[PDB]
Amino acid sequence: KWDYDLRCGEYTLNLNEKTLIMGILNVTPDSFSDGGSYNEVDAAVRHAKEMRDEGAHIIDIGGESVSVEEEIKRVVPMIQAVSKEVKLPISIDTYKAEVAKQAIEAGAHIINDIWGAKAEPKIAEVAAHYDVPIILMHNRDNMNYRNLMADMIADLYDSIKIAKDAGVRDENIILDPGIGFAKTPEQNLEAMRNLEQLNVLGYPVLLGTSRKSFIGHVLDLPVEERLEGTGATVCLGIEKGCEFVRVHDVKEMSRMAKMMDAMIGK
Amino acid sequence: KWDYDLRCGEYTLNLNEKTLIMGILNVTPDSFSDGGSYNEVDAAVRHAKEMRDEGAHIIDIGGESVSVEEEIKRVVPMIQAVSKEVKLPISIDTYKAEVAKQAIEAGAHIINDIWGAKAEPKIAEVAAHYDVPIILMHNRDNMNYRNLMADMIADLYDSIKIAKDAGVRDENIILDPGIGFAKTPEQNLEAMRNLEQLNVLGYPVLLGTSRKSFIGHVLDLPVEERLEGTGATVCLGIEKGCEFVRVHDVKEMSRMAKMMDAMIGK
Ligand SMILES: Nc1nc2ncc(COP(=O)(O)OP(=O)(O)O)nc2c(=O)[nH]1
Ligand SMILES: Nc1nc2ncc(COP(=O)(O)OP(=O)(O)O)nc2c(=O)[nH]1
Repeated sequence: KWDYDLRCGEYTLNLNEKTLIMGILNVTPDSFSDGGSYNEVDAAVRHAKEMRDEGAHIIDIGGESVSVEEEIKRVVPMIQAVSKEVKLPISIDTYKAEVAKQAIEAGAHIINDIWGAKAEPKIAEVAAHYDVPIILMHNRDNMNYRNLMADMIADLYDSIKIAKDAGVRDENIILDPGIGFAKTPEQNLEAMRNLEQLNVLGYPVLLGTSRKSFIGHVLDLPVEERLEGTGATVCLGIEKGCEFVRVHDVKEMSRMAKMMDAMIGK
Repeated sequence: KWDYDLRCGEYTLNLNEKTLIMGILNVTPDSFSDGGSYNEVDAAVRHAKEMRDEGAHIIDIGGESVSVEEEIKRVVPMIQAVSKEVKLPISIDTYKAEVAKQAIEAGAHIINDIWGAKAEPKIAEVAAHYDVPIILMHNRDNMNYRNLMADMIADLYDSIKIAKDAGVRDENIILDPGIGFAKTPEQNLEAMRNLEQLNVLGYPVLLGTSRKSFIGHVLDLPVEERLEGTGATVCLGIEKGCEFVRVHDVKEMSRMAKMMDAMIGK
């Protein structure tokens, strides 16, 4: 079904054997430090290691959940430590070109842009240069949709044209519906319900619903009681053709993904 | 979508608002007793109560996991205690006509037959008389299929004709693919993968995959580590149109069902 693999420097991800699990890295920053200090980076490394043992195929690393020069000093040491100590592709969760650049020099393999190259188009130029996969997430500054899905796909196309114009190859493009961004709770559900529509664009899709507020809205449960809700969204995502899921609870979701895969015949 | 409700005596189950959760009752029998004793029945009642609090809509009660007169002395006291103390429809997990009869006299509302009225055709006569819903599960004494799904549906039809010939009304018929019965691990997965085919028969479908061995075969995990695997099967079942799921882990599955429902628009 996918006639290429996702090339990631020293690592290679097959898109046909299994749903790939992207594990969300904890990055609790030390008050009292610029970045680089031992407690932050060690806890970050130990967590990456956990997730690798629990079935993660990618470790996703952020610098904000804030000043570009600040964000780089936080995230660079983490990428360096994790990439040396954990044999797994790292994605860098940024929408900033300079952050993406340093993150890749530091060892990051994949760019993860929640603004789909619309916040900082040069990020696509960075991606094109280092020849790395980039995730283009659906996002916008408003919820004024005429037709949710039609508009998401349009909006996603606008991200693709920016990526391609800057030289990004189709094989390095991943799409993401951006669940939990620029969407009402009911719109998030509608997108989940129609996620298979994204497949017509011809690119691998990553789904990120982990613990997000729309699960809370449905279940009336707080962030730490959302594991069954998240699992449902992962399952439905995989039945609808997603190639990756981005999740906090790697052990649990790994298992649900693995059972879904066997059922749907991936 | 369903133009009737499932009538169950004093209780009424809507088939359109939500996936209905059937909770599997613990029925650890006392060595040293015929049935009726306080420790068995109390633990059974306390468990029914738990499941009711965790989101169950039906309590399913068995007498074997053994002598018909023996099976009745175990199960009758349980039905009597649970039905008085827990305001929920009870189904009786038996393929024996006499057991089904006493269970209903004792307070049971729904018959649950893992042999789909083929082991004891008179069970359909019982069902017809008390005018109660009966679950006809797919089952057979061999795994020699020509075409798994085609044959299951055929086999299910043979159960329906027996139910109808004995006077059972369409509205009281529920079907169940019998996952984990007369099926190799790979056949169980194939059935999951094609469960929506059962919908053409026009009856509500109950799915029972809880902790079953085919999840173990996929995940290489023992019975008590199968919650994420079960959840996956429930999710995929609900996406494929199931009206009920029969589960041990009522709290967790209730939540996954509830999130699936919101996503698929039930
Ligand atoms: N590609 C992609 N990246 C993302 N980054 C952040 C969040 C949400 O961030 P937040 O809820 O602040 O924390 P966490 O990163 O733990 O989800 N969601 C996505 C997503 O769905 N897709
Ligand atoms: N309608 C229906 N009834 C059933 N009864 C027993 C079991 C399997 O029984 P077992 O694994 O012995 O124990 P448990 O009853 O806890 O599943 N599965 C079904 C099922 O899938 N559907």
